[PDB]
Amino acid sequence: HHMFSRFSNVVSEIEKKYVDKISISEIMTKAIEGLLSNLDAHSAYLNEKKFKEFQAQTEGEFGGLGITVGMRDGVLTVIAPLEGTPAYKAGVKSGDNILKINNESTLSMSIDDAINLMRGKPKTPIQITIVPLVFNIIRDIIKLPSVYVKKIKETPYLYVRVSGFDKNVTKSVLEGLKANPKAKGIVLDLRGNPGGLLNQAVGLSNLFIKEGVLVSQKGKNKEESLEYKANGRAPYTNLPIAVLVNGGSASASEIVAGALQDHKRAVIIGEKTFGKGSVQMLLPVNKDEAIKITTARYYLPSGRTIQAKGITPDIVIYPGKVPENEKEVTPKMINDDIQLKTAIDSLKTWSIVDEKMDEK
Amino acid sequence: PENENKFSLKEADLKHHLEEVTPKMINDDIQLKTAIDSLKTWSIVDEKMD
Amino acid sequence: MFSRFSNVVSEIEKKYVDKISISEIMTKAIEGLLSNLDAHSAYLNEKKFKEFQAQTEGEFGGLGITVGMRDGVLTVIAPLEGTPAYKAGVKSGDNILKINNESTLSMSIDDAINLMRGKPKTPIQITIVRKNEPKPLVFNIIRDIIKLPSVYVKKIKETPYLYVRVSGFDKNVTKSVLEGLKANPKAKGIVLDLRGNPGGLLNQAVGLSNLFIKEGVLVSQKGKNKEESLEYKANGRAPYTNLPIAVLVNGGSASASEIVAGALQDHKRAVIIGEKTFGKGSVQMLLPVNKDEAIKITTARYYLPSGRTIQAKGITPDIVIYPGKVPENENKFSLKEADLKHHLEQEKEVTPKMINDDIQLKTAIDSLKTWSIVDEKMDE
Repeated sequence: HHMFSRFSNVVSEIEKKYVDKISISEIMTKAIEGLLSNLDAHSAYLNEKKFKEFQAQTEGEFGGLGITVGMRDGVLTVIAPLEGTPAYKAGVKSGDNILKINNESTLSMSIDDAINLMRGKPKTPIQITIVPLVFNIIRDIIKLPSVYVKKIKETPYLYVRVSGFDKNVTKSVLEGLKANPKAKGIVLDLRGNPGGLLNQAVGLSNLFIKEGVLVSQKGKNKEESLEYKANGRAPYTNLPIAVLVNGGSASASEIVAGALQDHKRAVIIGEKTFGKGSVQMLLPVNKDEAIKITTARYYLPSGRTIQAKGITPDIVIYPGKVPENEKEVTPKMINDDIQLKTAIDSLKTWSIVDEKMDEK
Repeated sequence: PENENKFSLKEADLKHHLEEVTPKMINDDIQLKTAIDSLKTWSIVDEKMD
Repeated sequence: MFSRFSNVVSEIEKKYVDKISISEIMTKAIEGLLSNLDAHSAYLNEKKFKEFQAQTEGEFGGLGITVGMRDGVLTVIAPLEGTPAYKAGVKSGDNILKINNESTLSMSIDDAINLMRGKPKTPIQITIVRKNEPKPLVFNIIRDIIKLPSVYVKKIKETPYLYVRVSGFDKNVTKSVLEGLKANPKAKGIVLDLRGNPGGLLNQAVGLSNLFIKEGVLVSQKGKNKEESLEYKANGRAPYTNLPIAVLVNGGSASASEIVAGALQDHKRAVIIGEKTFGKGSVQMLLPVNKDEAIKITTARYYLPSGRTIQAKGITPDIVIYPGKVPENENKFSLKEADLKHHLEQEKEVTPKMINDDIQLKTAIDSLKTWSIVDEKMDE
């Protein structure tokens, strides 16, 4: 049909007068990648690689080598081998310089290339040469700990770290809270957490809130207007919660922090967040490719929007080391994190205030 | 700790994004700031207890 | 014949958070396609096509920054000599991060220049990143009229040679060079300094080259279409055809500055001294596409007389010399015959202090000294 005429005319002029040759398949992918990137800040066309990368971030698995790697000391260096992974089982160690992966030198290549060489299907052979020691290892499915909880030394409180909203967040938190039945408070650390699945943000907040709306969505008029209310089966309604957020906290991390803030269920500590106030949905197009679209705007229980504003925490602090002079969170770790110290001290105050109430 | 040390990225500056005790006294007394932050937590707890 | 565009438009039209007309989608697809096609591309709607000689202004002032994109980010090619940005301390290769308060993360080089243009009496803030610096630098610069003598000619003291500085190809260069050469008829060599010169009008690159090259192609323009490819040949009207020339270029030399440098180099007409240039060598053109709409896309790129391309590669100098001060002003109480027992007795300008701060300039003069010796040997 004769719509899309204004776009087809531009494609014809590019075909006819552009400096290079380029194909229509190259033109149309550029236009599809271009149009999605020009609708919103967060809508995009996911290539076959990037649609699998998204699915890795959702499952908590990626079948790689089992190392955290970076370009520290100007060369590829093993930051840390992950426990139970092939690289840990083979004896690769932190600080080792990755000199060659298979037989290819890693010097002139980017970390984005090294990821592609090291990652792959599980039970596939891979060799790496490091400084030279040579390791022959089979690739395997790596589990990424989306949530881990560890007790804070010499205090009754518990540190709950949620690195990202994977399919395991609400269960890993709930099982971690059950594993510490005598904890008097949790530090929910959502710093640098880019967000994730909406189902887990609602799930994690519903674990703590017994009554009320958790988040609302609007995308067309105000008729669908989906609203998530608490199911009333929240076990941990009274326990003190201190939430850590920063400029890397976005999307699902701000829904949890915003819901706890609006219900005054927790104290928000840190610095103002990224301010993503939209809900993305991806609908697969090809057998291995998908389209990601901004589908709605999410509103906090008070009805206030967070879009482009972010969450202003109840207690602003910014990072730093604590002043001092004359498997657990040790006081040496707290002394390097003024934000973690501030979060623990708010639990100390909360624990005192509720003891003023248990008196007569 | 410093008021910030970041020219960091927010959605407020992305492409196509949908749209007598002064602070000078408190910022030199981390002891005073910690005391105020404890009142901020107290007033939140005694508001949850509605 | 690609249906997957319609599949994407169909899902956008019903799944997007806001309702947008198909017209809005088509503009965002055209604007998006050009954004992923070329870094010099732009979409001109009905207004900006009609208004292509002012940013809705009658004032015309700017900073003096030539903007380009390398390493996938907006980089300063070179600040013009004597412009407010040059005086403010903006340096070549600086990556521009914010303009006023607007981030440049996904901004086109044609959008950035329009933010920099403005009234010649008003402040503007830019935030840039520099390689060895810890934090981004914030520059508060006030716009001004950019016009200033692009060319000056200075005699080099105690040498027959003269220093010709071309700050930019700014409409005045070929005349200002020819007049300076006419004003110094007793010279024997030119140090043609095109360092930090981000280019300008092609008419001055071809014009300045015609003063020195008698015959042959100066530069060629060639694209996909084998017709309409143009090559600019030199006139027989070249005066200074024999005179020694040493050309200085660096990472700030681009566009017309690389055309003149590459043409003189490929014709073995001059010696190129300094360091590898920026590499801007393409010509964009405006194409009317729809009813009073236009698109700006690169239609051809520049090719040297040797057939080499300018775009991603640039000019490699014949003599590579990174900047620095001349090493020693002697450093010895050494022994000679002059101070030996019972020895047999004996029967405006460019100052040496300026040359001793610039080995690049010294290399250019020393390259002319070798030029003049060969011309004495071959004249016998």
